Amino acid sequence: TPPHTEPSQVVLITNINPEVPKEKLQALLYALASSQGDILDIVVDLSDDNSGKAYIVFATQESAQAFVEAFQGYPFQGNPLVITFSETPQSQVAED
Repeated sequence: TPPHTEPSQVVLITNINPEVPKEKLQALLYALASSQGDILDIVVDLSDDNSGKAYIVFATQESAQAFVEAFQGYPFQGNPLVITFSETPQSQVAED
């Protein structure tokens, strides 16, 4: 029963241990990502101390949802791994 809530070629991940640098962390996010769908660009926050999050951009919602559901409940970098979609607006260009 696919609800279909707008397109999303990007996914937002959280609850990630900032103990690991984006250099290594990102490298891992890509390995797993590729295992499911193709990656167009993997973004990562500044590895805060209370935030610790990132965003993995895939080819399309098809691949994203595949990886999100494929790892929706899998122990990564510890155990508590959360994976969800995100928003991809385009008004910044519409206005000008």
